[PDB]
Amino acid sequence: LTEEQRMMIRELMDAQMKTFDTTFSHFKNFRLPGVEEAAKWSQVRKDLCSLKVSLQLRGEDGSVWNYKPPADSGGKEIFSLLPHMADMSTYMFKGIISFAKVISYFRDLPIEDQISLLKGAAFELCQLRFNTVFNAETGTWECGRLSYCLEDTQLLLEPMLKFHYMLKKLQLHEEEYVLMQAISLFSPDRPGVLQHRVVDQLQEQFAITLKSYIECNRPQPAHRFLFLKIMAMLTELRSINAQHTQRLLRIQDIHPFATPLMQELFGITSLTERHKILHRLLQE
Amino acid sequence: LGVQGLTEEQRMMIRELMDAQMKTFDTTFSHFKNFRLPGVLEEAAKWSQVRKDLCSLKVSLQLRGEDGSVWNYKPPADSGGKEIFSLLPHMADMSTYMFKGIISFAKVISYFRDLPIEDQISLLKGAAFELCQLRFNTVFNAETGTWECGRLSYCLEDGFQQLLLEPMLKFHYMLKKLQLHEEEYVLMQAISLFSPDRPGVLQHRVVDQLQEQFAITLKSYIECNRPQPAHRFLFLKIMAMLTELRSINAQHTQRLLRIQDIHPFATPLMQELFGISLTERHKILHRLLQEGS
Ligand SMILES: C[C@H](Nc1cc(F)c(S(=O)(=O)Nc2cscn2)cc1Cl)c1cc(F)ccc1F
Ligand SMILES: C[C@H](Nc1cc(F)c(S(=O)(=O)Nc2cscn2)cc1Cl)c1cc(F)ccc1F
Repeated sequence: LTEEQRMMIRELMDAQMKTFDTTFSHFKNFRLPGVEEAAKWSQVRKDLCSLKVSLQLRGEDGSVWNYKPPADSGGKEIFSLLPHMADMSTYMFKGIISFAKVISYFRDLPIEDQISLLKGAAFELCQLRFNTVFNAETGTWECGRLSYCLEDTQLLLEPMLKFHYMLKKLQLHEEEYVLMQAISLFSPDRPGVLQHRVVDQLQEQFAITLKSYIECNRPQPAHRFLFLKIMAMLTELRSINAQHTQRLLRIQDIHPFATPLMQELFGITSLTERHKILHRLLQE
Repeated sequence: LGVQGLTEEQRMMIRELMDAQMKTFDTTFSHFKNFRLPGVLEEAAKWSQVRKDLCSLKVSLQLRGEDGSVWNYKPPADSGGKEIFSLLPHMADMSTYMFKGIISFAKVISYFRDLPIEDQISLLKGAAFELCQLRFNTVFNAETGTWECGRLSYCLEDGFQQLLLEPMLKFHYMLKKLQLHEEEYVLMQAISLFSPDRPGVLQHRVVDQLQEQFAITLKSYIECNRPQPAHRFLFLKIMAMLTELRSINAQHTQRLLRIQDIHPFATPLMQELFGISLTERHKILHRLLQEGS
């Protein structure tokens, strides 16, 4: 309700509008699939077997291209979709870097802390953004004309998939999603963060603003614990991020797939010296 | 009876055509590659006649990979624009691959090689489409309405009432219901190939003499391997199908020319085979006939 909190929300909403391509209209020129080490490979097959999707592409003319992924025989076939996913990820991360760049509170932080927080949060803000275009009924991320759909076997076992169903079930507003994004972004306990106390205070103010928004703009006591439900989802998302970073690195080690922007974000081969693309993107 | 009921020359004749079929028909489509696909993401009365045929023959396209995956292309509903032409480049590439197989098929048959070069062109110009349709029917699944071309599958769009009107589809459903042997398919290809009354045939009599012996051999073959009353009048049924196919060949050429006129899609070989000295204009055909094997 306070005017600072109103302008705080309006800044994030403005940011989200300027930087989230909801229709995926500008995502193009992306790749598609074609037409001791054993212990690493065993683990990498297990990693990919959880998060399998079919890919649907609706043409401007009314046509539909549908990709169904191969069953694991035990070879490079399991990596089929990695080049496409990397391009989609990279496209999404560029959106998140822009999102952070228009927040005044973020720009005021030293560039090393801006990098550290984006390293920490990029994945989480992608997943939060992907949740807004997720369809729980059909199990499908509707990315404009491009569309990722889960394969059968149940699915709820995989922490990342469980997260998407649970968050979507909360039926959050646009304002609540951007406030989740701000709380994730401004996390004081990410590695390499010098200004711990300032970021912690900013996080608190975003949390209070969300807590106050839910209190004021929703029925009570119906949504009595909704702020805490959101906080549980952020903690659970932070856990998934750690799990994800491990999985990606294991895969990368065997089968190099990551774009240069991803390599920097996940720590693949001074803080500004090691993250030159990210640094360049934050200056421009 | 078995093959003992055929003369030595007839056994030899069938043996040659079958050997030829085996050497020149890639039934799994392993060597068909580097083809176009539909891209990812008073005059007006002509457009009407083009649209009507292309509706009936509309197919979805499936692409299995050795890795295990499937790429599936469902084509667009008629919006009233260029979208109706999206599969033509592909279909033209598949056609050209099939035609190269038919040209190779003709080449290894002795009776064809001994003809003059101009007749070889004239007969292939006359029978290319026919022999392709005969080959396509051998991979046609009637239950699913799908031509199963190994890794490629072309599947008809959604049933039988609308589709059995269209002569080319009706042809495929009818010929499949006869349940022909390989030997009967290759002898149909011979009878179509050796047609004495194609345009530009100089050796009318020698081609006619050859045709008659292939028809005689087919009749004798049927009589030696078809004892049951399920296959009554099978020879005459087959010959009526070849007459029907030649009608569909005329109707097909006239579609192609109408489409090519408004939306150019044909490969240089298709231009030669459909006309878009005899040897000089038919440059690629002449080349392919000289290359042997
Ligand atoms: C919609 C969402 N897409 C998605 C999620 C990612 F984490 C990445 S990544 O961070 O770049 N890592 C990565 C790339 S190839 C293997 N790992 C990229 C994408 Cl496109 C998604 C979520 C899910 F639970 C199951 C399937 C999905 F497609
Ligand atoms: C399987 C077969 N495909 C096929 C048929 C053709 F006639 C030609 S063509 O002769 O080159 N001319 C042509 C090229 S683009 C339109 N016409 C090529 C192909 Cl690949 C088929 C048969 C059918 F009855 C209905 C649909 C079909 F796709």
